[PDB]
Amino acid sequence: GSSGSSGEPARIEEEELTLTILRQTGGLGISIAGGKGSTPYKGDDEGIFISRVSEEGPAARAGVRVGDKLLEVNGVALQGAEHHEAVEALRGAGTAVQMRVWRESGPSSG
Repeated sequence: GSSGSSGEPARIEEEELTLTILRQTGGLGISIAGGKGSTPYKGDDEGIFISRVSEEGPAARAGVRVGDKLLEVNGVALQGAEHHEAVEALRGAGTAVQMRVWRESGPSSG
């Protein structure tokens, strides 16, 4: 038959993703947690991660998932940004709101 020959060890690590949310009123329907200064959401990571995802909201539609490490928002860099910074960013967005989250291709643990 055949034997183990191939190899090529591939590295695994969350990837960058971009989602588009719609704003027809007020703001979106998600929750953020972390931000420099306050406690992190995931381990020792001073990043802005999703704390909640309104089941029946605009985000849910976009395809946002709790735990997603926000990287950008409407172009704004939410990299290790303070709560305010993040919050503000969110506030700063029109109808269509683009949010760049970080996640690994597929479900992780659960």
